[PDB]
Amino acid sequence: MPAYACQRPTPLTHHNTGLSEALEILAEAAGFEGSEGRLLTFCRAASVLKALPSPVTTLSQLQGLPHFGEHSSRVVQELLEHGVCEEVERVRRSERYQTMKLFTQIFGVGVKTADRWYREGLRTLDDLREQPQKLTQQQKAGLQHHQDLSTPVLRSDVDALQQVVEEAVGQALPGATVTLTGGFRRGKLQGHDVDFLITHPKEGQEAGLLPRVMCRLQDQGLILYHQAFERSFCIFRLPQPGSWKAVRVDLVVAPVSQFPFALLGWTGSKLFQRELRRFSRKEKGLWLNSHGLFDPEQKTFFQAASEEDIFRHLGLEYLPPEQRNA
DNA sequence: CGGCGTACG
DNA sequence: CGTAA
DNA sequence: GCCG
Ligand SMILES: [Cl-]
Ligand SMILES: [Cl-]
Ligand SMILES: [Cl-]
Ligand SMILES: [Mg+2]
Ligand SMILES: [Mn+2]
Ligand code: NA
Repeated sequence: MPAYACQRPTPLTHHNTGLSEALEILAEAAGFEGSEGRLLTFCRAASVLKALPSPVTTLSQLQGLPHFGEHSSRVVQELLEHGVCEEVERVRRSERYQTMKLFTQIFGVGVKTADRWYREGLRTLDDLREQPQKLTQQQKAGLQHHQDLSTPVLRSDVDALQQVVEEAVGQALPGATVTLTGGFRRGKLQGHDVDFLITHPKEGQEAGLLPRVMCRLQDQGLILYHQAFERSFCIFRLPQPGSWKAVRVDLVVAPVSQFPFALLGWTGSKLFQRELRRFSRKEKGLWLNSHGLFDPEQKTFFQAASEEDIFRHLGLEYLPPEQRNA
């Protein structure tokens, strides 16, 4: 078992679901306290279990696995022996965990804002609605639409949204393409938003595209919320039988020269990409982002025509999107 | 012990 | 500060 | 919290 998530296939469904979910609770709780190192270790330990070929049944099977030390092993031991880990259950029922989770789930609210509200004594969404002076326009939209945004986005919703986005993109710039990214490209059947990556086969023609796309979607009445730019974090109006629902949609534009890097980055998972960028820099001395891959010694950028190119330039076996579910 | 991804709005 | 994978 |  290699130490970095980008070195091993991680399927969407696996054989250690309960164990990984418990470790991810502790990772999430660490993030709510600003403990980014412990968040990473618990996320990585969870991801290792996702990559295993069969269930962990005995504590000895953790021997030699990367990112399992005293603490993560004790969590697993307790789950194996008792079906529950006292620390995990204590986190789950804690007022701090439940409120930070509730607040950070709001679009426009991060850990720092949620924590300040928590310290001020706020605990519920109606507490926030009662004092709208302390809310940004973004947070107001996130709170108004919070119920719909808490409802899973289905693969059926995705096809309908993609046709609508393609219509606007085609008028904004004939020839431009729309690619489904994020968790749905990794094979997820549900999500909390839909991610699209837009480009054009003629380098440079994509400049200034996203404002033109957004204006057209807005004129169709499809935009419930949005803020020169190349990423848009929108709330869309999605038809439903006899009604509609709000759905988060992310639109991103990249020039075709960068498209493989943007596709790789926006396909995720989030942990997979952090691990890939960490691997690139620490193991290969190369600097990776969603625009390119930089050699800081030669001061040169690697040209890539495909995701396969990028895995090759990093010395990694190719993983299709369905095996990037770290 | 230092390090822990790297961008854009 | 928020957002993104 | 764990790795190197
Ligand atoms: Cl930490
Ligand atoms: Cl409607
Ligand atoms: Cl980036
Ligand atoms: Mg997504
Ligand atoms: Mn998204
Ligand atoms: Na949030």
